[PDB]
Amino acid sequence: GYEPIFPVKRELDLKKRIYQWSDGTDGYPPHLKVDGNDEANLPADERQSKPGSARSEGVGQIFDMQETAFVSKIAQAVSFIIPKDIDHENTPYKGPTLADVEKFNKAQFPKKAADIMKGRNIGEYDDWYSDARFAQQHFSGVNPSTIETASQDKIKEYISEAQKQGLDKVKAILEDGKDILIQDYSYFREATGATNEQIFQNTVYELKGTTPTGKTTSRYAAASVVIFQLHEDGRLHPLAITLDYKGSLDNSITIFNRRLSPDDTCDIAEKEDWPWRYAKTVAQTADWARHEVATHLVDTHMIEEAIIVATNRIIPEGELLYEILSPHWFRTLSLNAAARKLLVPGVIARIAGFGPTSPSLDFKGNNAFKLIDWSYKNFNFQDKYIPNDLKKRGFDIKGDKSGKYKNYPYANDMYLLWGIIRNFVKTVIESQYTSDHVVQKDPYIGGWCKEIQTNGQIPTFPTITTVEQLIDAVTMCIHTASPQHTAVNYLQDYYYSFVPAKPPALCTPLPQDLSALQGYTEKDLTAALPIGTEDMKWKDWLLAAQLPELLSYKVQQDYNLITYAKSLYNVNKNRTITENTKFNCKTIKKAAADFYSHLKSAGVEFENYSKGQTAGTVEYPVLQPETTAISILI
Ligand SMILES: [Fe+2]
Repeated sequence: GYEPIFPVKRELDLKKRIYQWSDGTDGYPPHLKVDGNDEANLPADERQSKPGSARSEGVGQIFDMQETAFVSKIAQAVSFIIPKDIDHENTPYKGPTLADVEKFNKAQFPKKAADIMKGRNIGEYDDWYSDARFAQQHFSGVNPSTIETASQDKIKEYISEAQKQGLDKVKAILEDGKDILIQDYSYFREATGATNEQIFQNTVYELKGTTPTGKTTSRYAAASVVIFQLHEDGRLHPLAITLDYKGSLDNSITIFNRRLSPDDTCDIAEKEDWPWRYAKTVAQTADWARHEVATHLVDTHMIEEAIIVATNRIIPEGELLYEILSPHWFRTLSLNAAARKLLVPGVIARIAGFGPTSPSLDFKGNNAFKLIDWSYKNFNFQDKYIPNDLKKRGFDIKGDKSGKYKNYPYANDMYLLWGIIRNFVKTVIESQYTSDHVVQKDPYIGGWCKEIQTNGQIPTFPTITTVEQLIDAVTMCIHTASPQHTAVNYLQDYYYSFVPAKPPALCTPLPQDLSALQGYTEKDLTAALPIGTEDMKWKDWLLAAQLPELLSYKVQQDYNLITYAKSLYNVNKNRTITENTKFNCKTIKKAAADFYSHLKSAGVEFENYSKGQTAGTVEYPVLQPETTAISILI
């Protein structure tokens, strides 16, 4: 005789040993436990191998050999006097003026530059500073998913502050209030637990090895609020920027646009309106933060890693849920390990203006980690289902025929792309989940929900009772891993390579009051940017510029959403679902024929939604299925 072997119980026991949760002492939300976040402490198959290797060896190479070496060289360089290696007679930060920097930038456009825009950045447009091209980023930039209808209380607040400054023209627009949109970063204070008297400051220290020399520099951030009007023709126009929101507008400092329609022209040109150009640069730091922390890192990288852990712990390999979800995980785990190790500490905490210091010792007391922590807690899995997302933020893509969202290619593209995926999920899911009863009698789904709700710390994940709830939930997992991440990741090089367009943080403190702001000149906007060889600003530009170069490297064809729709070949797991005779392989091949046929179709509609934008608007080519990654693999 022997010991009785339970195949499933044995498998899920070995998984709960390999895929353990982190305990939260490292300062991050719940993730895969990896001692010191080292490569060799990962599951054998989830760690990087040489390129061109058998999938068994590993996941190949996540980042560019040479690009990683550079970013590390930079983040390690901790003396304020730039190394001899990096030093050049001509660099993109040297300046000293904006003009000099803009001139260098355009010389560096080719003809690597191996992103989807091929080395072009928003600097190609001579009016990158403009209200049109600023405001458009909230719809077609790197963070197009946060913009929202203003509450009646935020409108009534700006009516009060406008009538206090004595601008009856703006008061009228807001008091009527047709299509008043908001971009609210005021939550940054409550997320870090900073009071309204306190101000965001990252004191960077100069080091010789480990020993600090007493010399420091400072980067500053702001809890900015931006109020827009969306016009009937589809153009988004910014009306007012609050620099740093502190409880009420009375206590904050709020500049209004001198141009109240996008067609307006004033005696002070946009290019020469330094008070407004500054106010825009401040809010471009607030969006940089919300993007790299909330929208990019939390709401895709870390939420998906929780799904990967919970699913590996609860649902056995060869189960249908495992075979539809697992393709969308390739490289994600080893990627996030490198992020917790190198990118968030060395780079994000360094170049952001939350602080309190760089370097740090305890990251638990570091406001960038308090923000990551807060964004993860305040994520809502069901409210970020595209149909729910759009309805909640006040965008009726479905029902509007006025061409008012013509310049919102994200919302147009996703509303379609969501349905295409959900259509593929429904057809495969209903292949075995024939009623609410089969879901309720399922061994793993109730425990899978509970695992993610509790251990994963995503209480907003549904208690799956019905086939509709299961389908939306599997969809949200694939949406998050593939298109939603592709959207917010693959345009980074374009909107960040030209730092002054969207800088990580300010290099000078905010003005004392509105009077001081109103007297701002070019010298004040140039001082606030990482321009010059002084104050270790070389480091701030090089990181701001090379981190996007590192992350924006264009997905190889094999790791595409459309190559999977074609073959259903799971790169991650090195098997194909329709070679598993257990499942209805005739239905799944049909679901994939339709999926692949829907993605070819969708590519033409995405192209058309980009071309349908207001003349001269920047293209939105990011959700092209050929350019959409199967998974969060960079
Ligand atoms: Fe990413």
